[PDB]
Amino acid sequence: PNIVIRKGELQYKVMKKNKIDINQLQSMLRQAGSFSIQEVEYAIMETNGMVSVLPKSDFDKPTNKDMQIPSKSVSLPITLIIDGEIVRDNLKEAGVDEQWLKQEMKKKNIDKTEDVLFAEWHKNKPLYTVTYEQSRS
Amino acid sequence: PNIVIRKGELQYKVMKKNKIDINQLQSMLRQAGSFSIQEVEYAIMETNGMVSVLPKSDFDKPTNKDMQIPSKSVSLPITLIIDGEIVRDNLKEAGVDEQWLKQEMKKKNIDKTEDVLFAEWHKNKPLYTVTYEQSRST
Amino acid sequence: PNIVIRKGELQYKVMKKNKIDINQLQSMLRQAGSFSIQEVEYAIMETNGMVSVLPKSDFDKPTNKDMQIPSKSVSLPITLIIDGEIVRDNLKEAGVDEQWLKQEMKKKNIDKTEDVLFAEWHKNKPLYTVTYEQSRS
Amino acid sequence: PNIVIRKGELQYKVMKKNKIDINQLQSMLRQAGSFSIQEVEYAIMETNGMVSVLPKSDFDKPTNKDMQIPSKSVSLPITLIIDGEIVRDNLKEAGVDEQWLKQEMKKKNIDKTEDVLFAEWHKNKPLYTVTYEQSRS
Repeated sequence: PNIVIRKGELQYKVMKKNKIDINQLQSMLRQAGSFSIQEVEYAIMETNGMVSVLPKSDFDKPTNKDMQIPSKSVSLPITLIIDGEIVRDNLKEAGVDEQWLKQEMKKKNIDKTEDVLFAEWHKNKPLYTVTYEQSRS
Repeated sequence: PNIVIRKGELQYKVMKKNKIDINQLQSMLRQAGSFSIQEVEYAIMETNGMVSVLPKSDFDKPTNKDMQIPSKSVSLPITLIIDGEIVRDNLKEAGVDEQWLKQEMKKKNIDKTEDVLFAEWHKNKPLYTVTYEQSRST
Repeated sequence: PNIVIRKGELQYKVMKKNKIDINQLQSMLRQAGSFSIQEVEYAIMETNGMVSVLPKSDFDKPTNKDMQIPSKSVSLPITLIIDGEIVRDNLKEAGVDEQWLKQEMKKKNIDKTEDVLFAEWHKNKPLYTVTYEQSRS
Repeated sequence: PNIVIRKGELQYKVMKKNKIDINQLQSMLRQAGSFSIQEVEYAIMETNGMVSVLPKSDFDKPTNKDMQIPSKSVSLPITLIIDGEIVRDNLKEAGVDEQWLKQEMKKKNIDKTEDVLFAEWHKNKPLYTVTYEQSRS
């Protein structure tokens, strides 16, 4: 992983060696969001021949910390039911069981668990369900 | 879908199986915007070969809800006229007729619809027209 | 342009016709940064197989207008010098001339026009130069 | 590198030259985040068939400068231990030594350097260290 721009400075030695000129690098930067080399702090040529860009502070976008937004819960959703069939492994991974499903089926007026095309569990959300009815609509 | 980073931890067992080392993963995370493993809550090795990154809260970017921005209408534009010809089904999608177009043509000094290279309808925007004369003017 | 999610709703007839099931869609959405289908208002299967994603308002990112930042000028920079030689076409497109260039080279202690490896113009701004010197230091 | 949209205006002569129609351009813009042509100030048809997009001021995302977040420091992490073996060059680049390393080991309750699968030095963070024992968990 060679560094083609270090601390805002074009590194001509490794550009030659990695066989990329200016026109090519400029084009690779624009596909990553940086429209001039003046806005770039770090640029790294990768294995697959892609460029990774760390923009200079002033041109970067603000993170959650920078805007003092309180640290929030970040979690993946879990697919409980797919195509009318309950997914086995995903029940215990979400720490739920078939009792919880049927209680939540009745909470949204659903009759069997094969009436449901798709259902997903999210930590900070109600249970999401797409019925076979809802999918013709 | 194999999880190569779970709750901030390198899953070394799934990295051996999928044949990706540390230096490959870091490169892959860089391409998705994360410049250190320490900034990643979740990384998912997709079946097409790429990784998908969920960053830790502190290194993610604020959403509209986080900045208490009001819920906007989110909708797609619809092409009404393309290459001089009015599109059939796209008028109905817009909830609009050929009557409405000619009134809006007169709103931008346009005689016929065949003087129009491109016309686009959007829910929260005035109608957008590019004439054939505008195509050559630029 | 196939609309695979419309107004938050999974369009099951369109997915089946385009030969993508729920796990594949999810994976494609994640590549576009959306980690759950509940966070998506529109998803569009492009002709080259990629999925374009419009997040629901609350999960999308603030624009400049949303943050009530006043409109600023947006302008592409133009490369005027590459590898010692001044590009002829890029001079008359940006607006400037060689009279302007050589005056600007005098501003930064540059002697001849062949001393410069890279120079870019930005609007009404101070000209950016990278001399052959700086490249190896 | 061809400019297909300049100052919000489609360049139809350039589009016909490059053999791209409206539909094809729109799809390209959608993959770059732009969901209408009206939100684009500049679009650049790039050498490898991708499009680069500068959105109009109102539709672009705010930078740190726009938000008056002060200039924070931008840097890359440096890996110090990988697969049990300490990287030679990486200690010198980070401005530390095995003297500093082994004192950091005792701060994190690890005895020898071979117990560590991965360790990275970040300029504005405490030393990251992943032992085999929490590799096993």
